[PDB]
Amino acid sequence: QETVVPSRVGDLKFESDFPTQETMKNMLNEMDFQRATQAYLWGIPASSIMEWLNVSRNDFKFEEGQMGFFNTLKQKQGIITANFTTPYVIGTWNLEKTGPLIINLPEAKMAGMMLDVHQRVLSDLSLLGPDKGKGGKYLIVPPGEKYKDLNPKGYYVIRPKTNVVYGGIRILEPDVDRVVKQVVPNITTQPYADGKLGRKIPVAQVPEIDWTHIPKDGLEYWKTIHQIIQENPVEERDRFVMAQLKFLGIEKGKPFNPTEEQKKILLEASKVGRAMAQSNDYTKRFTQPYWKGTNWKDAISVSLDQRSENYDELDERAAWFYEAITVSRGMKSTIPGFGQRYLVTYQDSDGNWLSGEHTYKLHVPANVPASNFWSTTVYDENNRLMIINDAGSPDISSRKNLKVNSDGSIDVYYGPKPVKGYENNWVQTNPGEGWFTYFRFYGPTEKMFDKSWTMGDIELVK
Amino acid sequence: ETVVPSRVGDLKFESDFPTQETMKNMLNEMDFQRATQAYLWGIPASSIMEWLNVSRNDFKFEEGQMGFFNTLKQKQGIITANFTTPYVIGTWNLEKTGPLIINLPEAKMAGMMLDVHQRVLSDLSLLGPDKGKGGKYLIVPPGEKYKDLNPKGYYVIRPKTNVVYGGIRILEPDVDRVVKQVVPNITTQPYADGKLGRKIPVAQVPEIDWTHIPKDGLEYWKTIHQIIQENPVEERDRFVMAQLKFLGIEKGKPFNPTEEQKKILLEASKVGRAMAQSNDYTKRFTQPYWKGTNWKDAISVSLDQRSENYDELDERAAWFYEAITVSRGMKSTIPGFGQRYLVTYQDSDGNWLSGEHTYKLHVPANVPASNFWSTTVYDENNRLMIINDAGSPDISSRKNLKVNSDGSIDVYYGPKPVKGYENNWVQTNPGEGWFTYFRFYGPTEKMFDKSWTMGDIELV
Ligand SMILES: [Mg+2]
Ligand SMILES: [Mg+2]
Ligand SMILES: [Mg+2]
Ligand SMILES: [Mg+2]
Repeated sequence: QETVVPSRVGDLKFESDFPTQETMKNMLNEMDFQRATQAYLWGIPASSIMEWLNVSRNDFKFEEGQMGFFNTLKQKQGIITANFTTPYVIGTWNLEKTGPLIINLPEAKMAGMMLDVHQRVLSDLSLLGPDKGKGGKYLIVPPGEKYKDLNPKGYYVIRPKTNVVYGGIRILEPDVDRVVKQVVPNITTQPYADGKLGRKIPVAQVPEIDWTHIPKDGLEYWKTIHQIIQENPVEERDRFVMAQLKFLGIEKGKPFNPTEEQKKILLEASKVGRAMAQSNDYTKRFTQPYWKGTNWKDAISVSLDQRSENYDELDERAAWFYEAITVSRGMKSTIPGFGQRYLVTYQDSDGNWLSGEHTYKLHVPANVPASNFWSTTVYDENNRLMIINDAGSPDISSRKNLKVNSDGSIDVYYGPKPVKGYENNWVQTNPGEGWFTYFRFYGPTEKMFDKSWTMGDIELVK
Repeated sequence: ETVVPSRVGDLKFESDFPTQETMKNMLNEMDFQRATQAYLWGIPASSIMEWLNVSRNDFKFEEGQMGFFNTLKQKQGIITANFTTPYVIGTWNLEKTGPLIINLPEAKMAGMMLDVHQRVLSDLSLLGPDKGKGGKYLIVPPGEKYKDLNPKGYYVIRPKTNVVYGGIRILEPDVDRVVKQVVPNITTQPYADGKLGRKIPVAQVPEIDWTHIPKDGLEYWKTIHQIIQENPVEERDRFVMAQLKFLGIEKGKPFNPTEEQKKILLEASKVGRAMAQSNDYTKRFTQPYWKGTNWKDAISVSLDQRSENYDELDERAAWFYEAITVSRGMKSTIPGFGQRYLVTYQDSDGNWLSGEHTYKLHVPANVPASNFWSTTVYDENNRLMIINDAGSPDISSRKNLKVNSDGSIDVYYGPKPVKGYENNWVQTNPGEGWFTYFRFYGPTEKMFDKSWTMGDIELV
């Protein structure tokens, strides 16, 4: 006898209890689809790091294991939600190709970290790191069992659980030009084999070309997921995800040459997945508003090792790493005057999404709870990069700008430019909505304690 | 506003930002997809947890007590069970019993030690460490408290979860005699820091209707939640836990779903089951055992569910959706030892086996089995031994069959018996789909090398 069962995915048809042939084909297509779609979210963090490594080796063409200097707007433009204040020193490499690598870090006041491909923190660097700003030598060891017994004396031995690692550093001193010329030249990476040191690799300077490490879309996304899997070992927590991608044509040790049917499912997974990433990130259902009555929320909810008590933070890391890159102890600092804190808002005081054609205003109260500096940077929602405007000015930082008499500071966001507020203006873009992070570099007590707070952005012109 | 159509509905955006409605729909579809995939993930553990719930609340045996299953009524509730070898099975939660010893006598048995997800911890008896000579197995809880417990004289088993399973089968043809000798000498016994508790004898299964098969709708989710509570969280399952969180399922918290969560879970159970059937019956991860036939070796999963670069999520869900337990021995390549299982759900025409029709299976002479062979009919819906008016769900070589001149045997399946073949007949129910397992107890080299082969089930 036949029987039909309606469902969210369509009518399920059975013949003599067994599913019909067509229903099985459909279900296996639905299963592969759902699996690919959820894998999309699972892959957000690694996609970012992998795509950065591709740019480094293929576009910038830096030596495998070589660091890069990012400072100018054109250099930083490709970095997801980067700031346009602190000089960056960044590098990504595959430990399997480089072998044990050393990171000779100079004595200076920097903020940084060591990350694995999925962006878990292996160690902070400089001030809030083992060296405490005094400098030191960090040996990064490949997860290969070969190097299991590698523990050389005189180094901060770091052992990532994957091959594709990442290192990032920031110059915190306001005398940018002076410090870079004093610290960067001394920052270097260096091979280490058996018991002999190799040639030191200097920090190269990033070229002036169009680029970005943001996760790609369509099938490009899967090709890179496939790449992530090929360059790294398979970790226990990811064994089921691997099982779920198998029939989509993605497997470790096998080329990615998907069939048409696999492509069709994958294209859909990328589309629906992207929408879900947006949804999970802007909703941020696992956290709450930093300040009641506002849409401001601490942007970083993920743990350093991505471990909660009974689960690994798939959603928390999916949200934060969808719009940003890296995390560290400092980035979640509760130490007065050290590290940084990040608050984000995607809407105005009416809960409406911020769009580049309207005029907005953010009232920054006096005595901002920050020791080094504070800033507001605008990013485009679509790419989550510093919005490219006519002015060539992505943000506003504690610098040369109009300051109210009560010591408050008003920031304006709009297409054109408010009169008298030319120093405190942010040029948006017609119907190209955006958002922004309010950076706290060297956050004090009143920011942690919620003694000092701000309101959401208010709409001005229609 | 922009709109992008998709396989899950039209996606709407306001200035690039997803609309409020779209975000809600995405989170909803996200939870649905996750719960649907978790359903498949939990197939194995569900079968065992449900059995332990029956042992505790329906049979009401002690936590840690074994059960004797032998009559059709006793085994009826066991997923794809045989009606040939007496069973001695039990399931318990180590955290509740504490270290538990399995006092195994000397005998020709086939059994295993499984964890909640049905990974093999060890084989028992003949193909096990005691080699049929008998012995004592000490199953230790995963807690860090007993992390050093390693007393001499026992076979120390270290499960990774709390809910474990123990199964044994009497292989001897003299069932009435061997049962009386062996089962009375089988017991489980608590071990607490050196001292032994009282021995727990095997209890006969009460005459009542039961089944450990996974439940449907929200009943399945309540049990998945229970599995979570009763066992620690393992690394490989950390993301499944993350995905279940917003559906109202977390360890350490009660299961009290919101109206919205229940709607998602019900659909997930419905779509998850259909996917379970599809994954199982299609078996795209394997192929026919004998070329040109629908027969396939029913077991593809590895003892520890570990393949080279992934854990066998699909192979696990396929075989455990239609069966229970695994061991080195149901995958034996050792001649005359262990068992092997072949399955078919379709006739030679590729059509689903349905009870309203009459079929015939031609079993060649010299079946490659040193102990016995059989064909058991199971219903597709519950995957339990077929319930017919005849009270006979199978045909085994132990029975009184009408052998052929050349020694071959003709088995018939139908709602009505075939002229002079009642002894080689298994009654089926019209309109009800069925499938069958062909068991090889004591498989010979002719089975492994494919030298001996059998055709598909013919219609009419
Ligand atoms: Mg930054
Ligand atoms: Mg930092
Ligand atoms: Mg059996
Ligand atoms: Mg066995």
